[PDB]
Amino acid sequence: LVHVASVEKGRSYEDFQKVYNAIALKLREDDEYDNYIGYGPVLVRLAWHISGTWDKHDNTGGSYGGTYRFKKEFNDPSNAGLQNGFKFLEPIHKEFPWISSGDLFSLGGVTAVQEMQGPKIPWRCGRVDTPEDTTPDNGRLPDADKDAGYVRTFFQRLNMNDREVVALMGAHALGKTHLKNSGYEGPWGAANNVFTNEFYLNLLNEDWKLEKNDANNEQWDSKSGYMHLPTDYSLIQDPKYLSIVKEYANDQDKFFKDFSKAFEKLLENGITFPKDAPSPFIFKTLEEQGL
Ligand code: HEM
Repeated sequence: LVHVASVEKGRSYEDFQKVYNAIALKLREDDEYDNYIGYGPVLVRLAWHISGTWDKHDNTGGSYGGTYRFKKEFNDPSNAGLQNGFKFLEPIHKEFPWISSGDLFSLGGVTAVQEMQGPKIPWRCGRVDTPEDTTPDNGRLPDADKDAGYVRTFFQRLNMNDREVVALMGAHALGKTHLKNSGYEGPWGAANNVFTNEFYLNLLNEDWKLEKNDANNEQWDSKSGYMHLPTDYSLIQDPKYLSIVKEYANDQDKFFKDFSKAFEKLLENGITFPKDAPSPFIFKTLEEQGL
């Protein structure tokens, strides 16, 4: 498969800045979701899940085709709880009917990170909705109950290296696990809707205990009331992952720079951009526009 980026007809930077503004204004407004965490966290998880289906070997899956819109992908067990991010974005799609689903679902993740005080993420437009029979089969997204060798091998299918995996996993300072969605329960840290390097600091500084939860799964619980998954804990059990965790724990700007590069790569995998295509857009925040 080749998937060529095609700009929605007649749209410029200012049109996309309006879809960003509408998502950011509705984040501000619906601040009560999930005990006042807000929709920022589930929106960056939706953007990583519609992107994480990509297979570098045959170019199937990934964000291009917007296939989460179809029943097979939408009802994937690994996607449980993302229906709330969908429902949030749906009024926005009725208001800007011209934007493709992949461009909307992926820009939601970009808007969420930047409005949570994260780094600026360059974003490119051009994904095109593809038909229901291009929807990927369930089972391409990663299990939580596994080790650093599984993690390295999984992210090789999206050709992410070590540094990109550790930077990307830093998004697990956001939001929380919910028993009914994934069989895991608890927050990651204290500031769960502001983007910081907290994930790395907690993994290196907390006294973690392995315990079973009410779903019979194991997780790593700390005295402070925070939790982490076996796959997160992996990043300090592996010596190559561990020196990068340390690096981000000591330098949040280096972490913001590397997360920005790796998250844009994740969102752009499987997509070919012609060089007549516009440069990646850097969107201004509500606060930068005085709105
Ligand atoms: C091996 C990798 C990963 C695994 C196994 C994994 C697994 C999970 C699980 C089990 C949850 C909790 C879902 C729930 O109950 O609601 C979760 C939440 C989350 N994950 Fe990951 N994750 C991985 C990678 C990533 C990456 C690369 C990103 C983003 C760049 C990400 C972003 C998030 C976010 C923001 C949440 C919080 C969602 C919320 O608060 O509702 N994850 N992840």
